[PDB]
Amino acid sequence: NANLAPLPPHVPEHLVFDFDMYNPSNLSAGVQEAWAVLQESNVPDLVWTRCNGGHWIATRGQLIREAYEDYRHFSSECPFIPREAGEAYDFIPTSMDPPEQRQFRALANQVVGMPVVDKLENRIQELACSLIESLRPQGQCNFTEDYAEPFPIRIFMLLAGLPEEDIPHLKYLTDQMTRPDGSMTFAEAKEALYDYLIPIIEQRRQKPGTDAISIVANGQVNGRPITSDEAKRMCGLLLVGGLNTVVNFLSFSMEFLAKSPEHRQELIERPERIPAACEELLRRFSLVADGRILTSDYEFHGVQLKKGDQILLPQMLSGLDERENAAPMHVDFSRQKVSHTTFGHGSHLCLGQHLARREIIVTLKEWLTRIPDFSIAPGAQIQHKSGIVSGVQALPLVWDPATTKAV
Ligand code: HEM
Ligand SMILES: CC1(C)[C@@H]2CC[C@@]1(C)C(=O)C2
Ligand SMILES: [K+]
Ligand SMILES: [K+]
Repeated sequence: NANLAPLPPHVPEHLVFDFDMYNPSNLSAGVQEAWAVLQESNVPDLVWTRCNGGHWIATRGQLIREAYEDYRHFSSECPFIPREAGEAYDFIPTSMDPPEQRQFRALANQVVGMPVVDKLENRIQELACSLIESLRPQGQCNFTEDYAEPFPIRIFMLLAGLPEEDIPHLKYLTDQMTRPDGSMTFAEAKEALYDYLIPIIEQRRQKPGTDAISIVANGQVNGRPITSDEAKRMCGLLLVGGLNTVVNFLSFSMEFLAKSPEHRQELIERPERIPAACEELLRRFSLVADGRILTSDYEFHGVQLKKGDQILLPQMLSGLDERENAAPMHVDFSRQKVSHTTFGHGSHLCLGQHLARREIIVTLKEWLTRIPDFSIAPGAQIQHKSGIVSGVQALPLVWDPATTKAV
């Protein structure tokens, strides 16, 4: 096939597995299911795909975790596939490895961490309730556009102090960086995101507000003032994380709940399990997959990796690995040890995970409280899209208003 890059001389031909992270062959079975083909009986722990320019792929949690811990060998400098995207990628602190990464990560943690999450509580609460109540009597909705997107995105735009009317443009840009439809390269999308931020950053460095952008823009990096460029590279990252992650995860979770009344009933009858349900769904419907670049030749698990080689370390796969969780594809809200790397692993552990869990848990209880019974619109063939961050194309839900209830 013309879509396969010539196998480099150092890569064993028996380790070739032409997986396409942007269009996996088994996609129709579900995106997680599609990626899980990498964990079928005769697939090695580490394979090489000739797709998207050619790159390694760690298929088991053990290797994924090990690689994310070894930043000296596996650098975040070029974290995205294809290589061109990885090279243009300069977001802070994600494109940096410790020790340099730390001073910036600390600043980022200050704008989206637990303390700020605690502060957004009521607003997150209020927004969830207002959106769901308005949908309730209608007995129908396009979940992705009617909740998954507006709920977490409006919260983020609130935190960032940006007008909601800017969401369409920003959402399109961040979409192109994770699930490219082809109308824009990662570099072009990045250039546009930065173009958007530049004047906003300059404005808030002059007239500081209390929003996340102002805090970053006027912040300090281990004692010294952050620069305009640094603030741009950090804010750009925050925007990408805030407009694509929780948005897509909510859809995977709700699609599942819509197709399984028994689980819904479990959460209805016993709402104290929602948090545990949240973690299990985070494991089962994990959706992120970025990676690293080899800093030098290095033998990893019996495989000769060469400097410059890119290796995809799918955060999504660790928790689906049967060597981490028995019956991985089964959703068990009572699962004893929910093992996963959904929020990453190592020095780059998701800073917005606390905000994400809050948004997910609030969604689960507030939705189930008002719309206990709902299903996927009859005949609907739900479609997933694969990428750095996988998602659900559309999720038409239906329900009988009579079975609902105001709160
Ligand atoms: C379902 C929700 C989310 C998932 C699954 C998720 C997942 C991840 C993953 C896997 C990484 C590590 C990437 C790497 O190691 O290269 C990461 C990093 C990060 N996430 Fe999230 N994330 C979520 C929500 C959020 C939200 C809402 C924000 C808020 C803006 C956010 C902010 C960040 C930041 C700033 C980093 C970079 C930290 C660093 O590089 O040191 N995330 N996230
Ligand atoms: C892989 C990610 C989820 C993480 C936050 C946004 C994202 C797409 C990045 O570029 C780093
Ligand atoms: K070879
Ligand atoms: K780079």
